[PDB]
Amino acid sequence: TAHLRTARLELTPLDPAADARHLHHAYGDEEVMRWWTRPACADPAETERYLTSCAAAPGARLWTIRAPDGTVPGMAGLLGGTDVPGLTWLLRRDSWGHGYATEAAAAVVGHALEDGGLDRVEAWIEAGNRRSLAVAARVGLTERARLAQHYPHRPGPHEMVVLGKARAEEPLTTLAVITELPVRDVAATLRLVEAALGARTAFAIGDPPEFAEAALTPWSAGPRFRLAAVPGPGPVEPVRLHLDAAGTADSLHRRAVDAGARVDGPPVRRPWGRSEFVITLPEGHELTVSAPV
Amino acid sequence: TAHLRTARLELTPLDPAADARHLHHAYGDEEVMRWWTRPACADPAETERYLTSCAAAPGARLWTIRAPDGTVPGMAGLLGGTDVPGLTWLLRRDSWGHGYATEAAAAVVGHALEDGGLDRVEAWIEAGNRRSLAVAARVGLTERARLAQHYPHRPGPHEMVVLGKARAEEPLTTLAVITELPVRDVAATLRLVEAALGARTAFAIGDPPEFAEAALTPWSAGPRFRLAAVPGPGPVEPVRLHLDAAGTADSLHRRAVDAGARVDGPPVRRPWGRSEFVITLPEGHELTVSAPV
Ligand SMILES: CC(C)(COP(=O)(O)OP(=O)(O)OC[C@H]1O[C@@H](n2cnc3c(N)ncnc32)[C@H](O)[C@@H]1OP(=O)(O)O)[C@@H](O)C(=O)NCCC(=O)NCCS
Repeated sequence: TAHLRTARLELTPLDPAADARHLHHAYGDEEVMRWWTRPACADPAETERYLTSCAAAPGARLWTIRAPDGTVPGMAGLLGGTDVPGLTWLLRRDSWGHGYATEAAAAVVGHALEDGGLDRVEAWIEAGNRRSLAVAARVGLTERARLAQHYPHRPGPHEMVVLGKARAEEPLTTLAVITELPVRDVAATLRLVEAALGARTAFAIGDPPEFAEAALTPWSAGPRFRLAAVPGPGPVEPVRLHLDAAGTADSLHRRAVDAGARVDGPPVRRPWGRSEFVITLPEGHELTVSAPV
Repeated sequence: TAHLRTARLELTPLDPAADARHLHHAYGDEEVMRWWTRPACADPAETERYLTSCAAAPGARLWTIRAPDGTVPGMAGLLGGTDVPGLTWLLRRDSWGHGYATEAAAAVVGHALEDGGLDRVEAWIEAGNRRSLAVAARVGLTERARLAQHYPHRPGPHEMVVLGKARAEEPLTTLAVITELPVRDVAATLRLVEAALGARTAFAIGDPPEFAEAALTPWSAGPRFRLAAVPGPGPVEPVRLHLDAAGTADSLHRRAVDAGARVDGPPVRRPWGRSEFVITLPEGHELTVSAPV
């Protein structure tokens, strides 16, 4: 690995041993760890243990930010084991507002989209993380999507903004996938999902409705699916839909069971870190509802 | 209708006859209209015709912005006849950069979510509309989705961000809908979609892959579907997906047919103003791809 040199910064490959004590001023800070995936580390020891772990991750490429006067404001770099290239940075309070994150982040992205021969980079910032959302924007990242997430050291889940930047954007891209479901009684299915999944009839044609759309959110666009009346008595071949939801599985589960829908049983925490339960329509279709917790 | 008073502005219900002249400094500007739904009006006469029309919209409710120094920097307000409360605004060149739009936008927004007794407001901004997305961000509007659209007075379609603000946020909201497709050879399907639909594989469980996810975009969260391998013979009931895409159907079509996919035929203009064509997987699954044009 090489070193990143910026206007007034010197980004050098992370050295858990050498960098532990310096970077502990960030990792050890509760004010800084406030938005992180885990609680501030108890000691430079723990920070060493942690930093090592982060650096080990397949794909990881982390640098330690070296200020002009030696000082180490913090680190930046690409995350380990992510699929789609993830960014990450962090600074100690004492360096906030110096445009470091922006300068270091800028270096990492720039390097990644060139010498690192990558296609694009992504940054996951929590909804209220004002300071970090600013850096992202300043760096060239633009909101791509959003996702829920739960940090074990936290009371409840939270919002995550997927902000990214590409080498060259894809003119041809897909905006949504509205899968269809052939149901017996459209009007009846609509009422069920309205209740069980808090959906709302985006539109419907026919009297009674022969075809409709169920928006799973109150907005013009977003998660949703259509319905098609089955012209017959012959049982329908089930369709398996997976719904990424926000909130706690319980709250979702509860809503669904309270809705009088057919629930397979309490929510189960799968190995890929997601609690889920399935809702089965009378036609046989299966909808599994997954939440961070 | 009531007036809205802001820190330093006065928003009075729009008056086509009275405001026409003032507002034509915006509506008559090509600089400004590049981002509007229609070409700059030829004259105050036309602007008056236009304004009157927008004002007639069922549910419309727009205000003319009046600065302390008499002037009218532009208009702002709620759009009419849009199932989901829409926001609109525009300023004449000469007033750009004074926090006007944000001041007026915030007013319209604040009002609608209180005295206007609305549940929420939306704003559809073109992805490249920097100046406008900033205003929307400042006012409190957050990205909710994305949709393509084509303006008759333009060459090709474009992307639109649906940014929203709700009076009260919904706890249990679905984030995404990942429909599953049963295929004979997962790894074969993947190769196909990657080329025909510019997809990319997110994950593939097993070797050869028995279960996988195909992301139709390069980002962490977004439109995508999973593939499940079906063991024995027997047929598979087709699953019909609908894919809202960005770009010209032709370009989309071209790519599909070129990728050697099974295409029913060239794109087709539908009544609901959308051009589409269908790709059929060997299993029989049918995926229709529609675009604004
Ligand atoms: C979007 C548009 C209104 C521009 O708004 P703006 O004038 O850029 O945004 P404001 O009106 O909130 O002015 C903000 C700017 O004024 C500055 N400003 C000056 N005095 C200010 C004050 N007292 N308070 C707040 N901001 C002030 C800000 O610093 C900011 O400068 P910055 O651009 O570098 O951020 C204009 O480009 C336009 O009319 N576009 C076409 C119509 C359109 O955008 N439609 C969108 C679809 S709904």
